Order: sequence, then C-alpha cells, then structure tokens
Amino acid sequence: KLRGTSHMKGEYPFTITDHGINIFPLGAMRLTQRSSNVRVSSGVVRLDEMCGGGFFKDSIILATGATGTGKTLL
Amino acid sequence: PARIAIDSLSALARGVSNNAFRQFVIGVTGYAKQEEITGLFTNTSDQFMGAHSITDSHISTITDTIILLQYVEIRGEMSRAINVFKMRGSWHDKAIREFMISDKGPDIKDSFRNFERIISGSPTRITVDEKSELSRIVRGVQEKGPES
Amino acid sequence: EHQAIAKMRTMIEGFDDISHGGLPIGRSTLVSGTSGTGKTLFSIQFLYNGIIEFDEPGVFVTFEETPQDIIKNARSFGWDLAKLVDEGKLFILDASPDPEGQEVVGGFDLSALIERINYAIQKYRARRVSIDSVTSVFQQYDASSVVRRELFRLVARLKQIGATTVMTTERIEEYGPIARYGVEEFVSDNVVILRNVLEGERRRRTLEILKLRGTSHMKGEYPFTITDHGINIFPLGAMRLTQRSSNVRVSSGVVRLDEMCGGGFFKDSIILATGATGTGKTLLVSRFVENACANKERAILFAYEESRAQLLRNAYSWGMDFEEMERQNLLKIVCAYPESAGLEDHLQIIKSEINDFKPARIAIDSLSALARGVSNNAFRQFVIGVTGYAKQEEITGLFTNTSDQFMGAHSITDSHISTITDTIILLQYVEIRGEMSRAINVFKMRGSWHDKAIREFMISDKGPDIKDSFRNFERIISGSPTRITVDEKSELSRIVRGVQEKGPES
Amino acid sequence: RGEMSRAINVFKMRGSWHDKAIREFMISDKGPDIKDSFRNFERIISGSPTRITVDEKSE
Ligand SMILES: Nc1ncnc2c1ncn2[C@@H]1O[C@H](COP(=O)(O)OP(=O)(O)OP(=O)(O)O)[C@@H](O)[C@H]1O
Ligand SMILES: Nc1ncnc2c1ncn2[C@@H]1O[C@H](COP(=O)(O)OP(=O)(O)OP(=O)(O)O)[C@@H](O)[C@H]1O
Ligand SMILES: Nc1ncnc2c1ncn2[C@@H]1O[C@H](COP(=O)(O)OP(=O)(O)OP(=O)(O)O)[C@@H](O)[C@H]1O
Ligand SMILES: [Mg+2]
Ligand SMILES: [Mg+2]
Repeated sequence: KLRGTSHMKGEYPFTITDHGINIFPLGAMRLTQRSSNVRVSSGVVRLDEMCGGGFFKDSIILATGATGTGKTLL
Repeated sequence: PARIAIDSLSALARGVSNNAFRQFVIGVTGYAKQEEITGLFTNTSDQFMGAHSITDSHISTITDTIILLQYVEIRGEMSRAINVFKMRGSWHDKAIREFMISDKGPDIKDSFRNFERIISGSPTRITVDEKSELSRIVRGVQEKGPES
Repeated sequence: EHQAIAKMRTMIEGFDDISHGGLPIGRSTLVSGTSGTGKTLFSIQFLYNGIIEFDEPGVFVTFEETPQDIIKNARSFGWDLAKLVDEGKLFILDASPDPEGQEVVGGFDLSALIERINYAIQKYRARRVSIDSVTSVFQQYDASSVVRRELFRLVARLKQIGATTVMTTERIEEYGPIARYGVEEFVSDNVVILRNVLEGERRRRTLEILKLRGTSHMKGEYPFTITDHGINIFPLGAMRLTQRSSNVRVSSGVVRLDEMCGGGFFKDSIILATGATGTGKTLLVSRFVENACANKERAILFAYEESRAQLLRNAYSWGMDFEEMERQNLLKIVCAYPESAGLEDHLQIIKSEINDFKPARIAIDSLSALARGVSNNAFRQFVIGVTGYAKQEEITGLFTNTSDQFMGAHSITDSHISTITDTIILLQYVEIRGEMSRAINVFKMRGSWHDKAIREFMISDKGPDIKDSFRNFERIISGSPTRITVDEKSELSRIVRGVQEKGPES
Repeated sequence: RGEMSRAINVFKMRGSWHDKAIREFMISDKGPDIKDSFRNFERIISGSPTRITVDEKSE
C-alpha cells in the first residue's frame, strides 16, 4: 500500500545481482511492439518458400515436434 | 544480436508451474519483439505421433509463426514431415511435406498426397485406383476414330 | 420499498445495491480489513458523498492519520476536503496521540471522546460519522472484554445521538477472525469486510456485507477496484436477465457468412468464434470491426494477443486499413496482456472504455487468453460480466476463443461458455490430401436459420473466401477425414477438352 | 497373426544417420536376431497392424 497514490499490485520477481536489485514488472510491459513487413531467411530455402518468402524480421517463430524430429537442426 | 534462438523452451518448463512458465515466455518473447530481434523457439512435444495440441504448455497463442515437425510411419519406416502451421502476416504453404536429413542438412520433398490421417503419425496409404477413374480401360466407346 | 429499515445511500458505486439501499440510519457499520484494503477510503467516501449529494454534514474521527494527511490523500481521488472543512460541511476531529507523549488514556478519553464527538455533531449539524481505526485506541494495552465494553459504550452513545456511523477495524488474516479482538463482530449492527486476497501473486479486492441487523442484502464476496474515483464495486450477481432483444441484423464484414447466418448477425447478440490457433478467428474480428466503420459506427477492438502494430500490419495485409479507421475516429484499439491485471480490473477497463467511446460494436480478441491462469469460476464470472454488459447496452459483441487442441477438439469451448453465447461461429483445420485446409461453420444461432454446412474457406490478401462443403467426406470433424465416392465427376460442367483460355484472350 | 512379435527401432541419434525402419526381431539362445521391416503393414507403431495386401493396380 501507498496511502495517497496508486501503484502496481501483487508480487513481482526480482534478482539480486552485482548491480543490486533488479525487478521485472512483467505485467507492466506494454503491447506496443513495432511491426514491419521485412523478411529474413530461415537457413532453409525451401522453408522460406513455404513461409511465403521467409520469416518476418519482426516475429516470434516456434518449432515444435517430437524428440528427434530435427528442431535443433532448424 | 539480430536473431535469437532458444533451444527448448520445453526444457525450461521442466519443474516450474505453468503460470510461472507462461510468464517467462511472455517475458523473453515481448523483449525480443520490442527489440526488433527475430526469435526462433523450440518445443519438444511430450508424445511422438498423435500429439493433439501444438504445445503442451499452450504458448502457441503467444507466437507469430508456427513450424511443425512430425514423424509419419510409412511402410514400416519412420519418416519426417514439416508443415508451416500458421504465419500471421503471410500466406505460407499448407502442405505437410516430407523431409530427410543428411550431412547437407534438411531436404524438403513433397506432400503425402495419397494418404489419409497423416496428422496422426500412422497414415492410411490409399491409392486403390488413382484419379484416372475405373475408366483406365476407357470403356471401348473409342472403338471408332480408326478404320481400314 | 419493503425493507424494515431505513437506509442512507453511500453513493459508492455498487455498494447501495449490495446493501439493498445503503447503510441503516442511526446505526453503525463496522468495516474491517487487513492493511491497505480500502477502509479509510470507504469511510471518507461515505462522508464525502454525503456532503456533495445530500448536503449532509460529516464528522471524521481519526486516531492515527493526521488531518493534513487525510486531506492530502483525498486529493488522490480529486476531493477537496479542505474546502468542505472550510465551508463547515466536514469536520475532521483529531484524536491521534502526540509524537511526544506519555502512556495511559483509553476510556475516560472514551468518555472525553463521546463528549467530544457529540459537540462536533451538534455544532456542525452532522448526520454522518466515520471513526477511523477505533482498533488502534485500545491498542494501548487491552484484553477482549475491555474492548467489547468500550466499543459497546461508543456505538450506544452514537445511536442515542441519532448518528449513522462507519467504524473501521483492522484484521491480520484475510479469512480469520473478523477483527482483531474477535469482539467487534458482534457489538456492531452491521458488518462489512474488505478483503485483499493474494492467490497466485495477483491481488483481488472483495467487499462483503456479512450482516445487517434488520434487512436483507447481497450475501458473499464482491470484487471491487480502487481507482481515481474511489471504490468501485461490481455486483455481478445483481445483474438482471432483462436485456432488450431485437430482430435487427448487422453485417459480419463477410458477405458469404452473413448468408450463412441467414442474413447477418443480430444486433442484439453475443457471437463466439472458436477454432484452433491459425484458423483465422482474428481475421473475422478484423472484418467485423472494419464493417462498423464502413457504416460510420463506432467499434472497439480489445486485443489481448497481438500488439497494436502487429494488428495493423496483419490487417493491412488482409486489405482493410486500420490506420484510417483510427483517424476517422470510428475504430478504437485497446491491447493489453492478460497478466497486466486481474479480471476485475480488465472488466472495468472494458466498461470504462465502452462509456467513453459509446461503440455500437465490440470485439474481444481471445477470451481464451484472458482465461490464462485464472480459475474457471472467476473466468466464467468475467465472461457473464462483459457479456451481459454488452447485451443490456445494445452493443453487438464478437468474442474469440482459441481451442487448446487443433483438430479433434471435442467441445466448442474448454471453459464451457457455449451457453452464455447466442451465435457460434466455428473454424477448423481439415487434412485433405497431405494438406491443411480450413473449414468454417455456423454451429448455432438463436433466432435465425443459418446454414448447416461445413464450408471450406481460403485466406488471401483479399481476406476470407468461403467456398463449398466437403460433401464426399466422412469424419470431417475428426480433422482428417475419409474420402468416399458415390460420385464427384457428376456434372457441375464436365464437357471436356478445351474448356479454358490462358492469359492472352477470352 | 495372433502372435506377439517384437520390433526394434533406432528412434533417434544425434550425430549419425541411423536406419528409420522398424525391424522385426527374435530372441534365441544366440541372442537378438534383427530381421526385416513390416513393409506391408499399417499402424505398426500402434502395436496392432493391418497388412495392406493391395490388389496391386489390379492390372
Ligand atoms: N548426419 C546426420 N545424417 C542424417 N540424419 C541425421 C544426422 N544427424 C542427425 N540426424 C537425424 O536428426 C535427428 C536429430 O534431431 P535434432 O538434433 O535436430 O533435434 P530435435 O529432434 O529437435 O530434438 P532432440 O534431439 O532433443 O530430440 C536424429 O534423431 C536423426 O534421425
Ligand atoms: N488514485 C488511486 N488510484 C488507485 N488506487 C489508489 C488511489 N489512491 C489510493 N489508492 C490505493 O488505495 C489504498 C488506500 O487504502 P486506505 O488508505 O483507504 O486505507 P486502509 O488500507 O484501509 O487502511 P490503512 O490506514 O491501514 O492503510 C492504497 O493502498 C492504494 O493502493
Ligand atoms: N495475407 C495473407 N494471405 C494468405 N493467408 C494469410 C494472410 N495473413 C494471414 N493468413 C493466414 O491466416 C492465419 C492467421 O490467423 P488469424 O490471425 O486469423 O487468427 P487466429 O487463427 O484466429 O488466431 P491466432 O493467430 O492467435 O492463432 C495464418 O496462419 C495464415 O494461414
Ligand atoms: Mg535437441
Ligand atoms: Mg490472433
């Protein structure tokens, strides 16, 4: 509590490092990430084709599969 | 970095609670996103073949592009397939392409067009008269065109 | 009103519904909770609203905070108590000890106080009284029985004076005894408990009216929020099932769909679009929002999965220019991580923004994302809240749901909101010949006829193109069907040989 | 065919290439004998196959 004003509520994880206390307000991060149309290669050309010309530079790509399928190769 | 890859978010989810984990993902995910860093994340599904959900931890949502790898049992053999499951701003191919691995790396071949239930890991091969109709012996309506 | 007890309105949002009218007059209501739960705020708001709405003067008794502090703090909510103290409508009676004192004085002072408060009440012609933290007074060196007697004495004298009082108390455990000495509970006429529950690192505040001798009231806990406007309570169970229902139709932003829905969605309706990740629920949302602009109506897109940037890049790639909708002041985009708050907060932000923008259409992209973490019952409660608001407000609403398993999903929703919804649009992957195609289906519609087909559809830059059903297939829902043929080649335009042109001419 | 046979598979190997066949195998006093894959079967993995016995192209 802080009588008189507002503040974020709840618990926030933090780490004590060589630079002292470091807190990550993971719920304070805003949904304002920049978004372009720029592409980039996967390291696999055919893949790039399938993806309509490569992964977007601004993107989160996820490779899922069973153990041994080759995520680590990609 | 311009690119970042985490080999196995699924190995980081070991032990931890799902909510602590989801929080971590959003964490490294959004940091990368706001930083203009392209990130490639790895996830090993707990069951080979028959996997009914992209991710066990339900991160699929917090992701832009999904690349899916899966075993397909073809003739007593264990082959791989790759599929661009979804891609947010693009068009991407909808084929579940077979692919081999060599020293050269990944070679993405063709789709298993003549199969049913591929998603499942154990397809049902199925030509039993290919697309040329039971009229391969084309009736004999063509017993006139040629004469003496 | 058939209630045997005359009540006084607090004007605190939601409280008067919960209390079936407000606080019983002439009696005292104990309001207790742990540190930081909003006790002081409640009691201030009680006096304040009393002065500004009924010109009912108030006496505020403080045992720990300082009169300057109580005034300083109230500025947080934009309340100028100083001005009211000035006009003689509010009187803060300083009872706080001295930062330079002795020891011993909690009962003749309890008489000195009674006599004091009666002076203030009498002098200001007060009707409302708030005593902030009576607890702290016997927190001088007392035992349960001494407390019960002293409290009783005070409450009693107050009732004689005819004053309606709010007395504040502290508790150490969120679910343990009602108040410290486990004695205040029974000495007051009404008891209100403010809670600030932890549970998973998030905090949820709830208000409960435990008792009101003489009348009924709402039972249980109710979620509330402290904002720049003070306490705000949502009696989610006080919401009535009397929403207006029209037969008017509206477009989905997709013509073919509209046909499928037997003429478009109902204005008065809650629509649900579910399907596995990647199926295109987000595309439909985009197209449903855009359509209300092309018709010069206002709409809000509350996004919980994509950035405002991304939403735009993607939208533009589907035709539709979100940029313009923004400027033209027809479309408003929100955006927020479900984690950046608790459901209660979220629910209020949505309401809030619906009031400032008066939309005609609203779209929540991914309820299923708001369900991340929360308990199903807390989630369902959130859904009934946003759903019902929309409904009684004649606002058409399109909600999204991503299903946890692509293909083979056995229930429309994993959270079982099915029923809370009027129209259900269903999207799914179909494995056709080594390829992942999509299918769309109007699963249900309450007042219309809608098409029963599971049409296949493609996504282009032009957007959604809804084609035909997979007639020659069985096990469609399974996600990987079996093709069977009584035909296929049957007409539709056989007439072989040279049927086409190529790019040159035709 | 109403009998419980075995099979072995090198499911994965990190640096090598390994065989992808699910090979039938028997056990004797000599130890493990690794025979052939079940080429003419479906759903092997599942444990309860279905032999294809395709009527070829049937001409
Ligand atoms: N030189 C190679 N030639 C042919 N195939 C190879 C070669 N190296 C590895 N492989 C194949 O690729 C697989 C390795 O998978 P990879 O290292 O890409 O990661 P993964 O499948 O995503 O995850 P994990 O290895 O933890 O299961 C092996 O199981 C094997 O079948
Ligand atoms: N403008 C504001 N917007 C949102 N929250 C606010 C605002 N001002 C104050 N708050 C919150 O309200 C709380 C105030 O609590 P309050 O002063 O009402 O009494 P209390 O918690 O009941 O008792 P105590 O005297 O032990 O603190 C703060 O903890 C803070 O979180
Ligand atoms: N310009 C485009 N042209 C062709 N197809 C595209 C285009 N943009 C997106 N798509 C397709 O639409 C999909 C995007 O799904 P969409 O944004 O509609 O939301 P969703 O499936 O409901 O939810 P989520 O994206 O969170 O999984 C991609 O996976 C892709 O197949
Ligand atoms: Mg690996
Ligand atoms: Mg989306």
